Amino acid sequence: ASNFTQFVLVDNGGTGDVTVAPSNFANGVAEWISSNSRSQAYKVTCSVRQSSAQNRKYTIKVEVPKVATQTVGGVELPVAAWRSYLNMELTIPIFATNSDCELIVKAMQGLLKDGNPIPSAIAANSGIY
Amino acid sequence: ASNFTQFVLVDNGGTGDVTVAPSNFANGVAEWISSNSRSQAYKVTCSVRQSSAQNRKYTIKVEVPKVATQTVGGVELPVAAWRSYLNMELTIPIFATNSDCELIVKAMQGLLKDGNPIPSAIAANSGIY
Amino acid sequence: ASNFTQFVLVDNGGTGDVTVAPSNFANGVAEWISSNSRSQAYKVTCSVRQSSAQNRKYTIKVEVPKVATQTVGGVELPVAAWRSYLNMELTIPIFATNSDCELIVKAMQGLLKDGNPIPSAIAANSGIY
Amino acid sequence: ASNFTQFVLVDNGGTGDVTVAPSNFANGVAEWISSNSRSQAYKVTCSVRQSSAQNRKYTIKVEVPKVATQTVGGVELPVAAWRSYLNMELTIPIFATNSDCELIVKAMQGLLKDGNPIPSAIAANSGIY
Amino acid sequence: ASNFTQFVLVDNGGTGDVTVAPSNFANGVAEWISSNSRSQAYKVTCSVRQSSAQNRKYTIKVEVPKVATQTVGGVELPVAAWRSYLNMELTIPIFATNSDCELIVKAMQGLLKDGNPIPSAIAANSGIY
Amino acid sequence: ASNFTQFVLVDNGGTGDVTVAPSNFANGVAEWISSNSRSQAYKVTCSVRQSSAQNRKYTIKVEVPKVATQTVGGVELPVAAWRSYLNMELTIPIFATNSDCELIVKAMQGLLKDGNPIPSAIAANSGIY
RNA sequence: CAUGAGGAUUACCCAUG
RNA sequence: CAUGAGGAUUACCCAUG
RNA sequence: UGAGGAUUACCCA
RNA sequence: UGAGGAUUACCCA
Repeated sequence: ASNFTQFVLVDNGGTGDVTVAPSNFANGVAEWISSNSRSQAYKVTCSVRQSSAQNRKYTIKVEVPKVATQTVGGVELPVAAWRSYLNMELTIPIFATNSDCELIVKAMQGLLKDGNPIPSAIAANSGIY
Repeated sequence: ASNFTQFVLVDNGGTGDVTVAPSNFANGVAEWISSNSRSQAYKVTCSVRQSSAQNRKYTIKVEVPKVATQTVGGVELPVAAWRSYLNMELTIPIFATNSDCELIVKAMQGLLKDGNPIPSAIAANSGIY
Repeated sequence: ASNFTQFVLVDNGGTGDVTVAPSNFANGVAEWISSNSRSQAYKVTCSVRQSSAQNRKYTIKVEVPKVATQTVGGVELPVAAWRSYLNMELTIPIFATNSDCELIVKAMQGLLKDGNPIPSAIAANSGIY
Repeated sequence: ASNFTQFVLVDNGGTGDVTVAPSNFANGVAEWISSNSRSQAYKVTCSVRQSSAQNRKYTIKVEVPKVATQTVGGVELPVAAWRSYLNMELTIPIFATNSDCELIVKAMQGLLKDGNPIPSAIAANSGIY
Repeated sequence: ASNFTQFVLVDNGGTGDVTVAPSNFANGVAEWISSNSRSQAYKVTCSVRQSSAQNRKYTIKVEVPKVATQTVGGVELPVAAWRSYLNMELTIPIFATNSDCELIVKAMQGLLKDGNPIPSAIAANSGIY
Repeated sequence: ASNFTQFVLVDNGGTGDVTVAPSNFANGVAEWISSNSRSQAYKVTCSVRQSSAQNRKYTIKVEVPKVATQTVGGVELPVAAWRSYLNMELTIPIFATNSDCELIVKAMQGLLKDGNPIPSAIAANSGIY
C-alpha cells in the first residue's frame, strides 16, 4: 500500500493533462514534480505534524508555472515566466474521526467546485461582488 | 450580477447538504455562514488584495465545526466541541490571463479530487506513505 | 510487492477484530493506526537503522488504548482512559542470513504463543513462578 | 499454577524443534536456555516490577544464535557477530484487568503473526517499503 | 508508473543471474538488495534532491561482494576486505528536458559499455596505459 | 595493447554519435574529449590511486554539455549553456581477483540498462516510487 | 587520509574525525 | 553512539561510558 | 497569531 | 518569509 504515488493535478480530458510524480520525501515533506525541465515543472508538497497537544496540522503547497522560453545573448533556456503560489494549512483536532475528516474533505471540494463563488472569482481575475 | 451568493459547501446528495449564505462584507472581507446557531455554524471568508506591485493575493478561510451540546449547571447550550481550520493563500501575478487563472483553478480542484493522494491522506487521518 | 500493508493486530474471529493500516512513513518511521480518532487509535510504528558498523536494529512500538468518553467543559470527547505500551528493539548482526532471520521470527512467535509461560503470566496479571 | 516450565521456543513441527528450559531464578528474574553452550544457546529471561505508581512493567529479553556456518560447541568470536538480541518492554497501567491484559497479548501475537508486515520484513533482511 | 521494482543487476544470461529487489524506502531513499545476508548482499540505493537553485542531484550507491573464496552465510572479517563500493553523483541543471536527460543516460551507458577503456581497465585490475 | 583508446560515449546508431578520444594524461589523469572547441566538448577523466594500504580507488568524471552560440560584446562564440556532471568513485579491496572485478563491471552495466529503475527515473525527470 | 542522500565556476572547495 | 529487570505525557527524557 | 511579503519548506513584525 | 502556534481576519520569531 502507498499513497505517495503519481496523480493528475490538472485534468484536460485525456490530453494536455498535467501529471505530477513523486520525487522526494526528505524530512517528512513529500514532493511531487511534473516531467521535463524542473524549471518549468509543476510542484506539490505535503506534510503533517502534531502542531500542539490537541492538533495535527497539514501544510500543502502547489506551484503553477507560466511556461516560457528565455533568450539572453542568443542563448535560450526553458524557464517559467512567473509562478502562481498556493499555500494551505489545515488544522484538525485529534478527536476527529475518519467520518469527521471525510466531512472536512467534502467542505474543501465544495469550496472549489465549479460555479461556486470562490473558484469563479479566481478564474475571472476577480474578487467578491 | 453577483457572486456574493449562497452556495453548497458540503454536498450530501440533496439531504444533509451544508449551505453557507452571505452574512457580511466589511473591510473587503466577504463572509458566509451556515444557518442556525452561529456557535455551531460553518464559516467561510474571502478577500483579495494587491500584495505587491506584481501580485494579487487571495486569502480564503473555512471553519468546520463539530456540533455538540454543552451542559453546565444543568443549562445546555448549542456549541461546537471543536473546530477544524482551513487557511489558504493564493498568489497570482498580474500577467495571468483568464486562461491562466482557469488553469490555476483546475490545479486546485485536481489536488483535492477524490482518490488523489492528499484528500485520501486527510480523510483517513493519515500522512503520506 | 511492498510490505507496507494493513493487517489484523487483534484477532477476534472476524468480529470486533482490530485491524491496523498504513498511515505515515515520514522520517523513516512506518506507522499504522486503526480506524479511530487519532486520540483513541491503536498505533504501531517500525523503523530499521544500521546502529553500528556490523549491526542493524529494528525498533518496534505498539500502543493499546482503553477507549472512553470524557466530559470536558461539559462536553463529550472520544478519548483514551489509559494506554499500554510495547517497546521492542531487535539487534541483528549483518552476518545473519535470511534463514538466520527466519529463526528469530519463529522464536518471537513461540515466545508469545497461547499457553506458554510468558503470555500466561501477562494475561493473569502475575509474574513467573 | 506454577508457570515456570519449559516450552517450545522455535517450532519446526516435532522435528528440529528448539525447547528452552528453566535454568535460573536469581532475583525474581526467570531464565530459560536451550541445551547448548551458553555462547550458542537460546536464552529467554523475564521479570515484572511496579515501574511507577501508575504502571507495572514486564521486561522480556531473548537471545538467538546465528546458525548458518555455525560450529557446534566451538569458540566463535567476535560474540557480537554470532548473536541477535531481542529486548521487549511492556508497560501496563494498574487499571488493566485480566481481560484488558488478554487483549494486549493478542495484539502482540497479531503483530508477529506469519505473513504480516513486521515479521516479513525481519525475515527478509528488509525494512518497510 | 511505479518504477520501484526488482531488476537484474548482474546478468549472466538466465543462469547465475543476480536479482536485486526492493528492501527499504525510508526517507525517500530507495533500496534494493539481493537475497543474501546483508554482509554478503548486493545493495543498491538511490535518491534525488534539489542540490541548489540551479541543480538537481541523483545520488546512487552500489555495494558489490567479493565472491572468490567466499563462504556463503559465513562471518568474514574484516568487512573492508570483502566489499567494493560504488558511489555515483549525477548533477543535472534544472533546464534539462527529458530528451537532455535521455542523452545523459546514454553517455553513462556508453562509458561502461563492454570493451571500452574504463570497464576494461577495472575488470583487469588495471589503470590507464 | 594499451587501453587508452577512443570510444563512443553516446551511441545514436552511427549517426550523430558522440565519440570521445584520448587528449591528455598529465598528472596521472587520463582525459578524453570530443572533437569540439574545448568550451563545448564532452569530457571524460579517469584516475586510479591506492587510497589505502588495502584499497584502490577509481575516480571517474563525465561532463555532458548543452551546446549553444552566445553573443558576447556583439560577437558570436561557441559555448555551453550548461553542463551536467557525473562523478563516480569506486573502491575495490586489493583482494579482489579479476573475476571479482568483472562482477563489479557487470553490476554497473546492469544498473544503467534500458528499462531498469534508475535510468528510467533519470530520463523521466523523476524520483523512484 | 577518512566520512558526508555536503556544494560548485568541476581533478576544486566546505564540515566533521 | 553504547549500557541500564532506568522513567514517561511515548519516535521522548534521565544516568553512566 | 497576522486579508504580513516573497527568489516559496525561506524571511519580517 | 516560517512543514511558526492559535480563543482564527488575531498573535510570536
